Parts: sequence; C-alpha cells; structure tokens
Amino acid sequence: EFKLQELNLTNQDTGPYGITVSDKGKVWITQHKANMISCINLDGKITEYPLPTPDAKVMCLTISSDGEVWFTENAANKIGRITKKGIIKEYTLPNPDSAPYGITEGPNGDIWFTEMNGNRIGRITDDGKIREYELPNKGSYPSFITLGSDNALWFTENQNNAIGRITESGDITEFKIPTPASGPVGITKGNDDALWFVEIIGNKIGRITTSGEITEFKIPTPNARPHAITAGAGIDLWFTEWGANKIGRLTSNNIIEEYPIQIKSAEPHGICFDGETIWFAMECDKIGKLTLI
Ligand SMILES: [Cl-]
Repeated sequence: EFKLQELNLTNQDTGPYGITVSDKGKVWITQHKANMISCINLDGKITEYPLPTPDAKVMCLTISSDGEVWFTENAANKIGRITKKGIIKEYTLPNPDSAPYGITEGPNGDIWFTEMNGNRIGRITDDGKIREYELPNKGSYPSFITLGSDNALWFTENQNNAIGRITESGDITEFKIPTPASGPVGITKGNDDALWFVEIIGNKIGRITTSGEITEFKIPTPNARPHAITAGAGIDLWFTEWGANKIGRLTSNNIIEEYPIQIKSAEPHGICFDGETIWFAMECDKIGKLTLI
C-alpha cells in the first residue's frame, strides 16, 4: 500500500512533462504546451518562467551540481539554462532540426543531451560551447540519457533497439537489446550500479550492467506503455506507465508491483525520487506525490 497527494499547477492545459527536484525540495517541471518552466517550493510559491523562444517544445530538464536548470527545446533546436539569477539563456544547436530531448550532467560537469532527429549526442559547457558525437547507425532516435556509475553516459536508442554508452572521450559502444523492436525510452542509474531502462513496446523493464550485460523483466499489466524510470530507496526502481495510468515498482527479487493512480487520464510522464517521495508529472496540470507504508 501507498499514499498519494497532488499538486495543482493550472494556467491551462500546460502539458506537464519533465520533472526534477532540488535537494532544496523545490520541484521544477517543464510544461510543453504552455511553453514554460515552473517551480514550486515547499511553502507553495510558484514561479513560471515563460520561454523566450515561442513553441519551443520544452521536453526534459536537469539541475546541474552548481544549481542551474538546463533544459531541452525539442521543436526550437536549443538548449536552455536558467541561471541562479533567474535568467534564461538559450544556446542554439549547430545543425538544424536536431530535436534535443534527453539531458543530464556528465562526470566533469558538462551537460550532455540526446538529439532525437539529429542522431547525435551533444555536449555543452559552462561557457556555451557545444561538442557533438554522431551515432553509427542512421535513424537511431536517441532518447533518454543518464550518468552511469562508470562515469560514462548511457542512453536509449529507441529505434535502433539498443543501449548506448559514450565515454568522456567520445568512445561509443552500442548494446543490442534482446527483445526485438522493443522501443527503449527512460533510463536511469540504479543504486545497484547498473543502468535500468524501460521498453515501451516490449512491455519490459531492462537492466544493463556497465559491462553491457542485459537482463529483462516483464511488466505485469499489458500495454503499460512505460515511459520514465528513476531509482528508489535501496535497489528499488520506480517507473511511469502512461498507457495504463499506473506507477510501477521494481523491488527486490526483481518483482514488479503496480500502483494504480486514483484519477483520470493522468498520463504520467516524468518521475523523480527524493529519498522519501516519488514525484511525477501528470498531463492534467498536476504533479503527483507518492509514498509507501
Ligand atoms: Cl562532462
């Protein structure tokens, strides 16, 4: 069993999507229809940051170690940044229609991101300089990206049916997933030091060690359409089932439990865990807060 609370956001049908939480306790969400980033503090103050570029399709975000928020503008071909001063800088990608998507901090503190349509991994510095690494197979659709325990970046190749690894020097290794045409999407680092990902078509959670060894676990609800995944406490992983309106949990003897979301077309997207609470973005201008026990 489990407890759920909600946070209302609603300037209208804003398309809440990506979510993260500061160690300050602040939650940040992107809102792709409203074209904005919102943060809510624990005392409930909300700040909405309209993007300078209209119809930018803001997708994913991350908080860097120095506290700034970085994000991808999927339709506007840009990486954005909200500085500590609350000012937004954007940086335009060198090739057009790159469709940046996933975003994460790397081992030396640069910001790394996938280009879905550009078929590249990007890298940007403090000072806005961009470096990019072309993927070997065309039409790979690199999607989510995370830092692995090996201090390499790991990402899903949604249409090449593989997990890629890229080191700080740009060396790429692709591990083919054993479930054909499985559609990997979310990936994250587990506390077991492997990477864990979701297969949207496969209806599986996957695990890949930093040496490339892949195991899979069948999600009980058919057509669950999992999307994002995050580590929990211990060896727990938590994931969103957009298709089934549930929150999934991999706990433990690699059992998958599911917790149905009491509400309507929640269509959960992003997910984050803060040591006690599972936070997730929901389509209907809300954020969910889930807790066990
Ligand atoms: Cl780095």
